[PDB]
Amino acid sequence: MLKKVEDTLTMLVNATSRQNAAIEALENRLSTLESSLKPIQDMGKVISSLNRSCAEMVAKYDLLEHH
Amino acid sequence: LKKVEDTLTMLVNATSRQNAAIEALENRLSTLESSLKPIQDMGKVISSLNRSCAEMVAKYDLLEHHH
Amino acid sequence: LKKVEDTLTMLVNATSRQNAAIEALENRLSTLESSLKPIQDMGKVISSLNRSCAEMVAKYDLLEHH
Amino acid sequence: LKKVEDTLTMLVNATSRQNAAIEALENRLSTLESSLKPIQDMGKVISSLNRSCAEMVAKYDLLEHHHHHH
Repeated sequence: MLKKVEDTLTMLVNATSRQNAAIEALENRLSTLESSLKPIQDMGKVISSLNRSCAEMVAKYDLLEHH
Repeated sequence: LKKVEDTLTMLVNATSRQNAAIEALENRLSTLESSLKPIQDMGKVISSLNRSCAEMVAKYDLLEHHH
Repeated sequence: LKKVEDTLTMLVNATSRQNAAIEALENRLSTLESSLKPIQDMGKVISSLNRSCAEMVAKYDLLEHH
Repeated sequence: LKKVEDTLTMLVNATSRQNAAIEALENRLSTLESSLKPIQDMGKVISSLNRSCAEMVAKYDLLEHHHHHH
């Protein structure tokens, strides 16, 4: 009787452990997304500085203009 | 009854390891959400950049030849 | 004996909880993946924004020495 | 003797469902991964824009004092 059960239990332990692994494997896949982002984040900071640098030039012109 | 209880414990230690790997995986995800916020928010900055940079040319293209 | 049934039950509920936990996560992901179109769409705005600047540099370079 | 097999059969089904939950999460990731490639490529375009724009204002500011003074 017990044989099939000792066996079915050793199935699950192995399978669960397979999944544990699948999941650890999935986290690295994530950390690596998070860190490929950085270059993106950077470029955003560049667009922002660039918006400011323009807008500042308009302001500088609006005053120059009236002459 | 030994093997069942032995393996049934192998398994409980395996199932609670998974709880831990799942939690660990959310936190990477959660952290990944954060790190996109800057980027989603980006669409809006680009548009402002376009507007400002448009505006900056206007004020110069006209105002240039004018003086 | 009984400790074996009760320990199996405990397990089964704990795993269903993890299925839920995981399915949950996929939903969360898809939510993000949908967030990106709006940005990806801008890369075409950045491109005609570049072209337009480059052409101005071009114009002003020619016109400079003039 | 029974209840044990019954519940075992439940726990086999539930763990099998997870192989499938996990596989099904791998796919939504592999697709998130894909849709960023487009955005990393915007980065290339942004630096050249940052070049290109910065040069405009180089050719503004030089020609400003140079065709307004002369």
